[PDB]
Order: sequence, then structure tokens, then C-alpha cells
Amino acid sequence: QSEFIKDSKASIELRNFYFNRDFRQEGASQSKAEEWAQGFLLRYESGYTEGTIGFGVDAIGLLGVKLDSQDDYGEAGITAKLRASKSTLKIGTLTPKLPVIMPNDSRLLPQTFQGGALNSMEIDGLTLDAGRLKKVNQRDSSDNEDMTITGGGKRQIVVRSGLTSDKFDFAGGSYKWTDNLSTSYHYGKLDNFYKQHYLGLVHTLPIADKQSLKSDIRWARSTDDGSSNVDNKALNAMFTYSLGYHAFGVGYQKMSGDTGFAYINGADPYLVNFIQIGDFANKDEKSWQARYDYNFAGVGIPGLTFMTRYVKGDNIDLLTTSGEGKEWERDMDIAYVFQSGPLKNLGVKWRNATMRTNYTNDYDENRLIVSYTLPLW
Repeated sequence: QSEFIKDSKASIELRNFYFNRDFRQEGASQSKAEEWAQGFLLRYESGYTEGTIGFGVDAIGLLGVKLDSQDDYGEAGITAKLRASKSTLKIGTLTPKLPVIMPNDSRLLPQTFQGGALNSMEIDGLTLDAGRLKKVNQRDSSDNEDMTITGGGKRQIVVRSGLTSDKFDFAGGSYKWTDNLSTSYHYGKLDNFYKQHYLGLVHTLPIADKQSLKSDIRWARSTDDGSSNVDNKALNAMFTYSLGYHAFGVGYQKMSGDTGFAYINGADPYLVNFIQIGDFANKDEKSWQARYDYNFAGVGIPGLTFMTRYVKGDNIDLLTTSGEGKEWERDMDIAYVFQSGPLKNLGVKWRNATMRTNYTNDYDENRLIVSYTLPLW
């Protein structure tokens, strides 16, 4: 009980989420949206009881309330935790972080899942996972529901009418060959929707200090599971050369097969050119990204960061008409974290995006996220 209490943590987060969206047609505004919401996030994580098999429990209290634009939404979640040696089993509310499932947390409240998961690190450098998710609790929702696949746009994903799934199975692993090179292999199956094999290779190469080249290479094969037409290969890689407080990144992404990339509806796709508005994951879509980061600590104003990126996509199959679909997006992020004063740790982040296409709706979008986390101890 010494670790249980001592490793235990609790916190309350205040979270303010604002966004506006302007649909552009010609050089004019066709329509606008605005959402404003306040969040209260209560988190608790126990440590583990002593012994061969340790037990712990996590609890989550998420409350969202629309400020303007059911008014109240959110969820309460409990998770039982078991740990033997270096293997941990979790049952209940899960938020896995894997190439085959990246839960959304870009709005007010996180997307969460119900199920059971196993993470294992018994062997030096080897990390294994496996699990089953049964239900998803979307970010704007109040309870748990069957999962579906991300559809729409020109993804050209087609599914049996009314189809839903209460089984997403996953298993995988990753191995650190050196402290600079790891590879990963991950499997995910959304029952009746798709099967997916994800391969990864991450290489960080220090030229000197402080200079580094990170190579992030990825490849996923997705295939149908009886009741969809899913058929996709996704090659996507990012190269990020870091020097001092600058980082310059280049990304490449290519869809092929009869549909775009397959991923749980509501989640984020693990793709290098997935950005603020577009995922550039339509049928046949190829896209290139250029990204620049600067961290103002490099001078005066620690806690202030800048980021901008540009992504250009083409070769999109328009599906019902001939011709090449093209789209492009530019993002600009500015983020500040108070380093001192009574406001310390208060976080504020502005995310700005422009999306333009030659075939569908264009819009601009601004997000302001204000965040403050207070430990209860």
C-alpha cells in the first residue's frame, strides 16, 4: 500500500474550447459555424498494491458544456489495472496509442473506448500489446456505442447498410534494435469492416549536437472483413531534420488500392500527412508535406512555440466523374505555456487552417484551446 498511495495521482483540468469555421465558395463566405464549450476533467490514477500481482484502479470524470453556437455531455469511466512483473492488463475505459488506433483528443473531451488491453515489456527492448475494444465513447457524446469506419469524402469506402461493430481486436509489438532504431508490426481488425497490418521503422540519426535527422517510415495494408470493400495500401514517411530550436520536416504519403486508408470512425488516422482539416487519405491520393517548427526558448520567451505546415494532395479518384481531384491545406499553430506567476502552467493554443480543393467544399477554421491542469496532490 506504500506504492499504491505514493504513486497515486489526481487532477482536475479546466478546458476551454473555441472554434469557428468559414465555408468558402468563390472568394466569398457561403456559411459559418462557431462552437464554444467549457470542459471539466477529473482524473485519478492509483498506484499498484504490493505483491506478485498488483491491483490498481483509474477513474475518469469528464463533463462538457456547450457555451453557445444536449448542452451537457461527457462520461465517467473506471479502469481496473493488473500488473505482474512488467506486464499490465487493463479492463474498462481504455485510451490506447497505437499505429492501428489513435484515439481523438483534439476537441474538448477525449474519445475513449471500453474493452481490455495488455501491454508487456518482459524482454529488454521488446514491447508487446494485445486487446479488444467493444465500444467507443466519442468526444461529443455521453455514452458508449458500437464502432464504425471513417467514411465519406472520396475515400470510396463502401459498407453494408446499417453495419456496425462491437469487436476491434489488436495485437502488435515493437523492438528497439539500438537506442536509435526501432521497428514495429501491428495488427488491427474491426470485425466485419477491415483487417490492417501496419509496419513501422523509426530511425533517429544524430549528426552532432544539437543536430538530428529522424526518419519515420510507415506502411499499412488494409483489407476487407466480409461486409465492406476496404482495399488499401498506405505508404507514408516523414523526415525531420532538427537543428537547435528549428525543425524542418518533409512528408510523403500515397494511397493505392480501391479505397483510401481504413480507421475507426472518430479516431485519428496514424498518417504523416493527416493534419488540421484534411487527412489526405482519399482513393489514390498522393500528398507532400513541408513543415517548419520553431521553439522561442532558443531566444526570449520559453514556452512559446510556432509551427506551420503545408500539404499538397493530388491524383484523387473522383469516383463518379473523370478528372483528377486535388486539394491543399496550410496550417499555422501558435502555442504558449505560462512559465511563472500565478498563471503558471496555463496553456493556450491557437490552431489556424485553410483547406482548398478543386472538387468539394472549401473552408477556413480557427481553434482556440485554453487549458489549465491542477493536481489535487
